[PDB]
Amino acid sequence: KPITIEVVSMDWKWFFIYPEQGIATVNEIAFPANTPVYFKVTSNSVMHSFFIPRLGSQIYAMAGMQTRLHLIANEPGTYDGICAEICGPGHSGMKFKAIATPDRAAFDQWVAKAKQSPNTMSDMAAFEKLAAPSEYNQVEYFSNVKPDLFADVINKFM
Ligand code: CUA
Repeated sequence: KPITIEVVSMDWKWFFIYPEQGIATVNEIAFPANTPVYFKVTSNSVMHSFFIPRLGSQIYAMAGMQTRLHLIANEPGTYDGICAEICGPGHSGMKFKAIATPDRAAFDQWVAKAKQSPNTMSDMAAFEKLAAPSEYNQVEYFSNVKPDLFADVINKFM
């Protein structure tokens, strides 16, 4: 089973959503190796560029629209992610890490850990507070997420 990951590029950090499992994160994602991954991408501000050099994969993120990317990580390990288009002050620290696990069980562990988080992203005041301008954000998980947050974000521009 391929995993679907939603991505919202914010002013100088990446917000990730896992619609299926009901968890969200900041600057870090995990998923099984040799497994298909579908990234549904958008931006809540200016235009950014989602890039992962060691997988040779890239895609732009613009407000109001949804872009798509598909990929398979051939080997387990962490892969560095960067924002490849100048977008202001925190351009250089607008990075993320992707962890391709050795199996699904290991991926299901990362997820469980995410569910043990006290932070949630289940309302309007949570999302906009996160969206506010910050730089070099450290990893962060959210145990819950608003049911249709991706669409909600996009349609603010629609
Ligand atoms: Cu976003 Cu550089």
